[PDB]
Parts: sequence; C-alpha cells; structure tokens
Amino acid sequence: TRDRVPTYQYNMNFEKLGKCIIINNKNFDKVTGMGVRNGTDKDAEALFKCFRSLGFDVIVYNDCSCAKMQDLLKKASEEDHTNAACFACILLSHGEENVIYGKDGVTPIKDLTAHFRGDRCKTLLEKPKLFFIQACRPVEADFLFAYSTVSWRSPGRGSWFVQALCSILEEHGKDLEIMQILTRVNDRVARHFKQIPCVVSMLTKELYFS
Amino acid sequence: TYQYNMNFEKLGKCIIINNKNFDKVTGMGVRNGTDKDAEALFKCFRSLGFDVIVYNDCSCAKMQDLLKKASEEDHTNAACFACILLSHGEENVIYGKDGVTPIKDLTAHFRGDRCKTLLEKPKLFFIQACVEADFLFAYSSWRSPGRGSWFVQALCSILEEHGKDLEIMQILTRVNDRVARHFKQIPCVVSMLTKELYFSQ
Ligand SMILES: O=C(CSc1ccccc1C(=O)O)c1ccc(Cl)cc1
Repeated sequence: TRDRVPTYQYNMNFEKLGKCIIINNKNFDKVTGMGVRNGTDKDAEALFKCFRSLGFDVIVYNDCSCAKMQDLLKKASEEDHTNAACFACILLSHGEENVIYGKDGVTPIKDLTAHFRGDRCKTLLEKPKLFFIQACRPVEADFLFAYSTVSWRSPGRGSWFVQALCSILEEHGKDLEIMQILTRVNDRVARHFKQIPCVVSMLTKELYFS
Repeated sequence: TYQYNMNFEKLGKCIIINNKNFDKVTGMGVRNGTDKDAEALFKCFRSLGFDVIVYNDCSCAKMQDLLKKASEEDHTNAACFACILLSHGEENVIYGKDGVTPIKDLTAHFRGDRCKTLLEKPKLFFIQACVEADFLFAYSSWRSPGRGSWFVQALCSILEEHGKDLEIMQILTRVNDRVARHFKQIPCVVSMLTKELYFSQ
C-alpha cells in the first residue's frame, strides 16, 4: 500500500472522466496483404465495457480507413475537454515500427497522437492523454502510451494484453495508480502466457481514476 | 508479492559513463556541467546503496566492453543493476568520444539470456543526451554550463529525499513534473518492469 498525496495526483474533480475512443480494426483491404484480425471483436467488447465501468464516455469505431482515423482523432481534439479529467484512445489494428494500419493502408502513430499536443488541444492541457495500442506485428507532458509489445492474440480468446488489462482494471481500476495497473499487466502477459508490453510515460502526476 | 525482492547483500552495481570531451574527429563540443551532473549522480546512487564507479570519456569500444564485463560479472547477491549515460546523442544512438553507438547495443548484454544472474531483477538505464522484461529507461535534454542539467538536478533532489520511500515510477514522475515546471522539454520513462521497485527492505 501507498499514500495518496493530493498535490502529487491529477485532479479528478471534473464533471466527467473523459472521452474514450476505441478504434477496432478487423478487416483490411486485399491490397495491404494484411489479414483478418480474429479475436479483435472480443477485445473491443471487453475494453468498452471496462472503460465504461471506469466512467469514460466510450465510442467504438470499426474497420476505419487512414483518413477516418486521422479525421475522428483531429475532431476529437477540437472538442471542448474543459469538463473532462482526461482522455483515452485505444487502437486495435495491424502495425509496424512507428506506424498503425487502417483498412486502406498505413499512418504514423505520431501523426495520430499529435492532435492532442498542448499547443493543438488547449482544453486537455495539463491533463493525461492515455493511448493504449495493440498493434499485431511542454507540448509532450501528460502523455502515456501502453504498447502491446516492445504481439499475440488468441483467435478464440482475444489478445493477451487486452485480457490482462481488462481483468486488472475491473479489480483495481479505481484503487491503483495507472503505472501500478500497467506494471501488473506487464507481469501478467510475461508470466500468464513470449511477449512483453511497453509503457512510455510523460505523465507529471499520479493518475487515479476515482 | 507485487514488489521486486530487495533481500540481497548488495543493492547492485551502478556504472556512470561520463562523456565530457569528444575527439575532434567526432565534432561534438565540450559538455560543460556534466562533471557537476556526474558528481551529483555519484552521491545520489551511492546514498541509495549502489556500488558506483564513474568512467570518463569512454569510447564506443570501451563502453561496449565496460557493459559486457559488467554483464559477465556475478549479480547473484545483487538486487538490481543501474547504468547512467551522460553524453551527446541522436535518435536511437549515444555518442562516445570516438563516434556513435546504438543504445540497444549497450543494453543488449543484460538481456535475460546473456546475464542470467540478473534475470527477473530490474536493470535501470538513465540516459541524459544532448528477454526484454525488467528493463527501465529514463531518457533526458538541455543543460546549463555552470549548474548542470535540469533532469539531473531534479532526479538527485527527489532521490535524496524520497529514494527510500517511493516507488521508481513515483520518483520519476515527480522528476518529469519538476523538469517540466522549472525549465520546453519533458523527460521520458520507458518501462518493462513487472513489479514495483523500492530502493529498500
Ligand atoms: O510515442 C510516440 C508519439 S511522439 C510523442 C512522444 C512523446 C510525447 C508525445 C508525443 C506525441 O507527439 O504524441 C512516438 C515517438 C517517436 C516515434 Cl519515431 C514514433 C512515435
């Protein structure tokens, strides 16, 4: 156990927890050579139920093109987040070094997350902007990326990362700090199933969802 | 249950590679203040209980060898391993006095398969620049000649007061905020840890 020192936490006294966009990419155009991501629907249903329980306003998009992924995220950053404590985005798709697949092709992950930079999304300034990425193989303060693999998916059970994340969030999403949750997810993928997830944190405070 | 076991005779080794002067063939300028950084880093990690050794002006070959030797030692009686790199740098690469070397090479020696005596123990790398489980990287990137870098001043001030009572992520998050608010640039923590890390008990 640890204490909770209020000037070291992110202020959660807002009207809403925040938006939680889930991009569920399962079917890709032939021209990409990428195949159907069996198991992603199970991941998307478990993640949306999970983030709803936490208090997020979750929206689930499906089989998005690259222009769509860019458009929805740019528009989401142009909304007014004044009443929200944070923001979250979950990408489920194929990927390769530094890029994520749409159904028509490929787009840099940096271009998708840039929309929420402090100078481009002033109402999320000083608030955590979480990005969870399951990709099958200061203007940057307050970001945090949880990649699925520094990646496996059971066609009948879902990806290992997602299962582990959702399980940990149900039991401790409201009583553990974000890094404690992701560290336990790291240990679960590593031990319960090889693969290792990767957390990149630029956060300036502790994040508790309650 | 959820913490890295610290019941060991030694906290661990801490290698500080302090590159201040680069060869005129490399074309990197003298990093004034890195000795202020290094001296501070030396006290912090020594207070935490690391067996610290400072090497100045290493070269790509020396660094790779320095790390390979450390990886080939016996860490059985050690809780973890720390390595601090103060130098110049580019994307995915650190600068020796003689050139550039990819950070992936310096860390590869300690991967689970090549340093079995450190397996399931945290390997911490702190980089101030200007199999893969249980690794943690704290990246820098600006420095003032007479007082040292913002990142190192913060990291040492936090560790002096809280090194023994906070988890690594809490300490590093406080450093992130201290650097963001007192100077923009934000450090960057990359974590593959599988447990909570406390420098005590
Ligand atoms: O993690 C990222 C997103 S860049 C970024 C990094 C830290 C903080 C914010 C961002 C941001 O602007 O959203 C990345 C970095 C390098 C490369 Cl090559 C590809 C992706």
